[PDB]
Amino acid sequence: GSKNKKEKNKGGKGGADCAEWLYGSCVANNGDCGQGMREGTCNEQTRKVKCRVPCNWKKEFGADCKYKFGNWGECDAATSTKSRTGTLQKALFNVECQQTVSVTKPCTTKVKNKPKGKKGKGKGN
Repeated sequence: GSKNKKEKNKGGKGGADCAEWLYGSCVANNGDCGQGMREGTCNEQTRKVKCRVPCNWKKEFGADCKYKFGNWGECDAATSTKSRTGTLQKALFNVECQQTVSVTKPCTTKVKNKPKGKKGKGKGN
């Protein structure tokens, strides 16, 4: 029977930052958009970082001048394009616009719907 004694167990450590903080949501300081602050979350902690909050979330399109179009004129199959004239309704942008302006559209048509035919081009043979 040989007895003895020798035990060991060194070690123990933990903590440090979250390592590579991941963020995405940006907060605007000015209110609508601009240079502000940002709060990011990693695992189960929060962080602060400076970012830019540019305006470009919602959108649709842009206008210029509005007119009152009635009924497209007659299309000329010879040019496969129609012409018309619209009267200026009101100024919403106050930009440069004439009281009246013409328009164009890719329309084509020929041989009007007029009355023709007489008992089958009359008799014959």
